Amino acid sequence: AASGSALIFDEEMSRYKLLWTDPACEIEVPERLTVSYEALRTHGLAQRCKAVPVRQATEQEILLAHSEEYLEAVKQTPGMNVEELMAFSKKYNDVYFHQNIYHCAKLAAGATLQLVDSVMKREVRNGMALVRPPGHHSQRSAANGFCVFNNVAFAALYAKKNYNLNRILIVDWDVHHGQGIQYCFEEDPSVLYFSWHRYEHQSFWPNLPESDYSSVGKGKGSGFNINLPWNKVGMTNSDYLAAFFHVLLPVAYEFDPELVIVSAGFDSAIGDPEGEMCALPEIFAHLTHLLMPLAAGKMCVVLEGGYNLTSLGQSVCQTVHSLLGDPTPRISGLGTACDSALESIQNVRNVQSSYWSSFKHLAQSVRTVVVPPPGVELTLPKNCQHSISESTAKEVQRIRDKHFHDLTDQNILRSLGNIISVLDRMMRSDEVCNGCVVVSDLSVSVQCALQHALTEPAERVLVVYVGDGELPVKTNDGKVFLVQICTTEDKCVNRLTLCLRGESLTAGFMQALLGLILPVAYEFNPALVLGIVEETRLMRVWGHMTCLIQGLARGRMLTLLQGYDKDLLELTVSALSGASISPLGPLRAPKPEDVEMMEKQRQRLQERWGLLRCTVSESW
Ligand SMILES: NCCCNCCCCCS
Ligand SMILES: [K+]
Ligand SMILES: [K+]
Ligand SMILES: [Zn+2]
Repeated sequence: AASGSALIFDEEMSRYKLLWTDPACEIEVPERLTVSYEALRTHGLAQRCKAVPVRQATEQEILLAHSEEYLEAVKQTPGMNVEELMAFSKKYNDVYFHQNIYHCAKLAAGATLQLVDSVMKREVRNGMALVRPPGHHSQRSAANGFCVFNNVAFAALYAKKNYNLNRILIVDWDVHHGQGIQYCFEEDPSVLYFSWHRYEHQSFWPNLPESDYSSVGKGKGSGFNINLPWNKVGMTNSDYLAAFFHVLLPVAYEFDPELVIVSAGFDSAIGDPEGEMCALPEIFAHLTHLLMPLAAGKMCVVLEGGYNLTSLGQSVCQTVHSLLGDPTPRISGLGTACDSALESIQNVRNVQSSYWSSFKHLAQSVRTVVVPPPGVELTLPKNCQHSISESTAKEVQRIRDKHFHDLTDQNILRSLGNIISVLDRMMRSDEVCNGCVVVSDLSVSVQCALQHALTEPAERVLVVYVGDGELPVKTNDGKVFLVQICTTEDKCVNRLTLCLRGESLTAGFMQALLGLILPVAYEFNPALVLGIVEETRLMRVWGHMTCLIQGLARGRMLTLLQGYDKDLLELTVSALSGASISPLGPLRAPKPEDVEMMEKQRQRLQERWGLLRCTVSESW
């Protein structure tokens, strides 16, 4: 039922600055906050979001994650002169205090809870809070690393207390380790913390052994703290995505969180003087989009770091773009992760394998267009449409006399005539985005759709098809890759066929969609995705599938549904229109026959498609 997307911001949080000379903190300036809002203003996104107002956080909300002794210590800072403030900040590591910092810290906190209420009250689908100071480094009784109060921690405790939540996912994609978040929920299994961060074998700030993949949680919460330590700088987009596909996304879907909260730090981006990574701002449109099908979209993004005033604004806009459902930009040049990345991904997978057994190994403004059958009318969301013109049918009959001399079924040449002009509408006219047509028979509809697609032009076409038997698709020339889910052996590299027989069919389809299907497709970088579903059901996953694949081809997907299914066609096109995606509940474990099936496919393909690799290669 939820609709919009909240943007909480207030220029008041830019009214505090570092005063004395301090090389540690000089990177943390008020312009971080104004540059990123005026960047949202320029690109026309800030205006597109419900502007929830900032509030102060009550002292009983602050005591949720801090001690009265440290609350009172901070509470006295507004009365101090700079002789007294630079003495109070020396008591902590890499943090500075201002006359207004306590006031703004309460705003940064309350602005987060404002966002939590907005999302959880179904008032908005998701949202982001542009706040200052950051949060993830502050602890129960200490300010640390530009942070005063742990904003993201408040949101989790707050949503737990005031909404009776059992499963919250915190994703900290800032490039520093949020130790205050890990400390807070260390023994807590209801808040699943994930943090990737620049480690350099403990050489980088905050220089903690708890930031390592060693630490997984104390007591009854063990397995709900996940640290991915980057041990070398210069991480590429492929490094960030392989981390999602192979540790974060598999854990998040079998965790099935009821609310996703993000520590959005953009010092993890290229050009940041502190992160020294190489991920482009576009990657955050995908890190955001890959997380949308969790918690039915209820996602609360909260700003942390990001210190290149140029590179900061660009990545903030890529994030809000995907929150509003705008098409995610294609990512080219993707490949295998770097060797150290594969090292730490392999290490963290192993330690956590005793808690998530999906990690075990054998010992060694119109968006969508629908075309239902004629005479069928249906109720559709506010970004959909229906059907042919003279110049379209001219080619449709041309195609007939050349390749289909013996086919006179007026139902099917309406199948093909629509297929052509929806593709003409998607690629050529650039008006509509996605599409779904219900076709009569496939051998003619699939062949017609694919061949007309390459001449749009479509440099590369990813084809996802569920059902048994081969199709009329030539997969040899390298301009088309085929994913098939059926009930068969495999030979060439540009294909991938899966057969899972079962009650865990929805659990295996996910562990194979994140483990295999997504990493291939992202490296493949198509211009168009072609979905095909034959009449031969089990649709708990199609919504998630049809949603996560739209990270490719800049969203442009066409679906061929054979045989009208009221509840199926309703499921596909709402995933295409961008609606919230229904959770699966917690994902159970797949069968050993099916995971042994999967690793046989990974090792068979990971040489051409390096994004499949989740362990570092054994040199010959
Ligand atoms: N060059 C000195 C930086 C000290 N480390 C501060 C950590 C700030 C991260 C907040 S996201
Ligand atoms: K982090
Ligand atoms: K935890
Ligand atoms: Zn940071």
